[PDB]
Amino acid sequence: GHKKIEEGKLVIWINGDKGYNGLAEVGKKFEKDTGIKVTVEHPDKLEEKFPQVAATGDGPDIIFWAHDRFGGYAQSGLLAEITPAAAFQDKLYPFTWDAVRYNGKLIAYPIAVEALSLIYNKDLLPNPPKTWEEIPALDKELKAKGKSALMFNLQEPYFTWPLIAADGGYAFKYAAGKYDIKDVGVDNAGAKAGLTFLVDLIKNKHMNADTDYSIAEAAFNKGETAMTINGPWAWSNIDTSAVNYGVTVLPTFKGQPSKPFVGVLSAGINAASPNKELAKEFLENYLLTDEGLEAVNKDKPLGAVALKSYEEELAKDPRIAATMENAQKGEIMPNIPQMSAFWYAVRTAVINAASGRQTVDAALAAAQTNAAA
Ligand SMILES: OC[C@H]1O[C@H](O[C@H]2[C@H](O)[C@@H](O)[C@@H](O)O[C@@H]2CO)[C@H](O)[C@@H](O)[C@@H]1O
Ligand SMILES: [Cu+2]
Repeated sequence: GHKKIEEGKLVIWINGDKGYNGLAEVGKKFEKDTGIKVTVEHPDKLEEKFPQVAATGDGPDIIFWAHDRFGGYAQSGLLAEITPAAAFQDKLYPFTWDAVRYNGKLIAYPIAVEALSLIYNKDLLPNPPKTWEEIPALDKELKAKGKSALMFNLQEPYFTWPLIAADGGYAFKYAAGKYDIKDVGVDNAGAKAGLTFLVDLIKNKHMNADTDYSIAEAAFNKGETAMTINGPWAWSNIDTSAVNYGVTVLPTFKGQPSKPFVGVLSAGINAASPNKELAKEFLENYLLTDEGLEAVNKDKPLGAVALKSYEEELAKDPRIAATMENAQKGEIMPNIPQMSAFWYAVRTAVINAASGRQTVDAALAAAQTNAAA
């Protein structure tokens, strides 16, 4: 890594929860056809490392993340403008392009639409609950049989946001077709109700504040818990397990739907890459094809891909129908540079409230001020 970005090869960064072995296979096909070697890496804290190394002219040729970080990368000067032809643009849904547009420029290729769904064990729970409010009662009932109702990652605000946003929580107000960076909705009554409900689930021992991705995945996949909250990428490991699972609508809170933040998995080209044409060729002609997306989706499901041709095939899968039904109830993440600060603030708020180190009201009051920074 001592020679900066090397000309005549492609280095790709993608998060470890994604289908990197699939993407590697698309890499191999590219190498066979072009002679250009493609390396797929999955470094820890990818989304934090990229801006550090990209600024010095290092790091990958291509970076994969949800669109929410890309505005920051672009504002920081780390992303090449992408120049897809109208012919190519027509192959992907316009709303996916909308997610990767910053100051009227396209700054990434959209790949797939992700939203959290309720995942339930059909053998333990033939009828999943429609409301958050009925989960304590269900937990009391399952705890008698040595089970629990619900376990999900409490360490990442992505997973708790849906409950927080349900009764009127929001990140940045979309007003007059723009995001108001002065109008943050993390310390409003809805957000407070939402987080208070979550902290109560913990106080009444229906959930544990320390529960992370691994613990929740293990618990559900061993059939110790009736329900989890997760994204398409998680289905592969549940398939391999004994569990007969359904993916369905998230529970309502105070009779309003859970509002998951919708992410578009996106591929940006490092502004310092000397391999931009090769990156464009790889993403347009190899990855964003039925065969390309199929290779990745076979490893770990992408959700609802941006490519119309392949989306029409996958749309018939009720898991993806449920993904899109959840997506339609939530709102697409902003890509504005402030999202990084917002996420850091909400992360701290939820951990501090869940651990009991701070009150919900104080935790969220602090987050609100910190988000505008
Ligand atoms: O939790 C804050 C985190 O939320 C999102 O990250 C998700 C990501 O979108 C999913 O595709 C998957 O990788 O899991 C992540 C949750 O750990 C935001 O995109 C990210 O910026 C933010 O830090
Ligand atoms: Cu080196």
